[PDB]
Amino acid sequence: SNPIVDYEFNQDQSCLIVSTPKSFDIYNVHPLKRIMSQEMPDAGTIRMLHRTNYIAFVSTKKELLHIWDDVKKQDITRVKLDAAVKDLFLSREFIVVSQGDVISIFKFGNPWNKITEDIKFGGVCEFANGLLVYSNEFNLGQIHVTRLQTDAEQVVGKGVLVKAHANPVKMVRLNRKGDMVATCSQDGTLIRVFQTDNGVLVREFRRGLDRTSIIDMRWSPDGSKLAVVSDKWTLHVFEVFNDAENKRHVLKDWINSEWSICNFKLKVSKGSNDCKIAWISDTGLVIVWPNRRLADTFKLNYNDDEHVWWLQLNQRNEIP
Repeated sequence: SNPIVDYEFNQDQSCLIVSTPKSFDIYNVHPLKRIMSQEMPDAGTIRMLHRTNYIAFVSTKKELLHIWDDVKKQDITRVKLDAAVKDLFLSREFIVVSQGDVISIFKFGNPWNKITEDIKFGGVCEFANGLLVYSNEFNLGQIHVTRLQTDAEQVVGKGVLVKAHANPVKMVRLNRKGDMVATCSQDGTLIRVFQTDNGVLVREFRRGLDRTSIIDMRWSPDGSKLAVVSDKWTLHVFEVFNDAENKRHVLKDWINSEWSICNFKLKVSKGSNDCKIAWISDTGLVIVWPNRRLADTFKLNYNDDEHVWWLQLNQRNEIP
């Protein structure tokens, strides 16, 4: 009876937090079990802070941003917002809000204030592990990557400008450590990976020949693989780094991929038009479908002798 308003994973992929109109619930991703539920009216886009007791959500009733403490069951703070919220991120340090044409940054903890002038952008942004990445406001195929320095004069700060694509950037995904950015355009024809230190192109992958729009991308826990889903509705897995190159070994002849090592064609009802991807393990995956309130579990298999990979769908589970 309860539709899903918004849904997201906590930073490490261990939990799924969803808001319905009547409430918001937190589920354990795998195996899938409801950890808790809380009655809330009109909760909007909603986010989680790790496994901690703090939860952010945007009131669909008002312009408010609620910072909710689950221990004492109250709002520690409410934050006035000037526009609609496109995106939201939490760290034990900062609160990052994408509202309308701008990105606002707030201190996490008293006095919950705005610690830098709003950053104007082109609609696309991501914040993970102290690292901010956002579309440029004028050229939409260009991204800015910058560390947020909490202790410095001068929390801005510095920054690198990468021209990621010709067409405007569709989406952006940081890996866990934060040293790599997966990058996407409206074309969805090809995926790029940049080093966040210098913004240099690390790798380029080809998803397909035809243009499609890309729903989600997520990095494997160990940072070796990247999962991508298109609206053509096939799951792709790319190997960005094999074992040796990931562990930073010396490569005997380095001086001398481009395609997925895996596909799975997903069967999608006419209804569900968006989803999100999580890595259960180095070899596991889960796709979450809001419309169906459904979670599909995928197994990534490797044939040792032929050095080939294949995807398997193990399970499907309603939320509820």
